[PDB]
Amino acid sequence: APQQINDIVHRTITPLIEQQKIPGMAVAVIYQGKPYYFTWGYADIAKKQPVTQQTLFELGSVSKTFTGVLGGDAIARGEIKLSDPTTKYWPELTAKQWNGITLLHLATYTAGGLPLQVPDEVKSSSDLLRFYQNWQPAWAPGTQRLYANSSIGLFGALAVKPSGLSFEQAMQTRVFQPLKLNHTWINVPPAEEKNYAWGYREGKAVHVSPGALDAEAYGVKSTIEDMARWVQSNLKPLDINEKTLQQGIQLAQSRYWQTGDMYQGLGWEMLDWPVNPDSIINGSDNKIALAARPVKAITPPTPAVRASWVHKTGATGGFGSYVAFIPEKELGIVMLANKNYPNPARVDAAWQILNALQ
Ligand SMILES: O=C(O)c1ccc2c(c1)C(=O)N([C@H](Cc1ccc(O)cc1)C(=O)O)C2=O
Repeated sequence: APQQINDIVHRTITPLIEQQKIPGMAVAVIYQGKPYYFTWGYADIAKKQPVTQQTLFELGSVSKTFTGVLGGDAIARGEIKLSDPTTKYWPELTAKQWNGITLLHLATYTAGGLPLQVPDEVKSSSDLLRFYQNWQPAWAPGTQRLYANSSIGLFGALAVKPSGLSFEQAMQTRVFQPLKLNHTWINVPPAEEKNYAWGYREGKAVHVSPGALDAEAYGVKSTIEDMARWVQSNLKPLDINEKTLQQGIQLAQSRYWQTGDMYQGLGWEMLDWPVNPDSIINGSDNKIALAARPVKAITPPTPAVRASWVHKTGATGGFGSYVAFIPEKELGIVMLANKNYPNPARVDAAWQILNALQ
């Protein structure tokens, strides 16, 4: 890499790994459109397998960026509308609290207090229906944001219904394949297990467990190469030759709601660039990120703003990830680690690197 990128990356990441006791890490910097890769430590401690550019990490809720783009792509295809009632795609959802709850509300965590987690009890299609039927909103639709797997998870499941495809097939054929993300998976195949890092929680090797709406909310695994390519695609959607996918990416970066200095997209979250690093850093802390916050509707939504800091944190029990990019500067970063360490440490390291190269 250019020495500038090398030095800022290593001088920022080395201390982070030490301070947080991170077993393995991969970083990609996208600088003037081109990716540069960095890796440290172990994908598998016990088997002494190092982190490489081919190592798969659990993205956790960074998966919501894929779900949001896939939803965008369905909109562009004319298959769904964000203004559609939820019941349009799930007529069995007859409980009266659902009146006025649209696909927009589901995608943007504004349905009125859907929970962070789908309960472990919920397994079957009939279990899921019962869960949403029984759910009682704390707030009217479109008044408060409460970050929720159960909200965008349901969005993803419904958004693919008109296509006739499973969520996984839709994602593979409409997002992964066109973008040549050939080492990105909802379900890791046996042939790729050699590359699948272990997550580490309290020193034990762990992988994410199956759960209702897992694929939609937190279930994507990917390499640093594919995630750099994901960032590139979201940095420059006009280079994408598939019309609906290009359009879907733009819709995922539109600003639907504002709370404080942040704007809600589909999966992605955005702030105006230049950002106050204390906003993104402190703002990334859970329970500001996971707290109930009133939202201002952006009527109509602002199309993707180039001068934005666009980002998403994500975790699983054993993994911590972060992606951030600034379209205007052709600049971005992906940080993948096999330990779930605090969001603020991720965003601080990310800002230190991008601010230096900016
Ligand atoms: O191991 C798992 O099963 C697992 C699954 C999904 C998530 C996490 C862990 C996880 O930590 N997040 C956070 C959100 C979250 C934070 C705290 C918490 O207790 C649950 C979820 C995120 O990525 O946004 C998740 O969304």
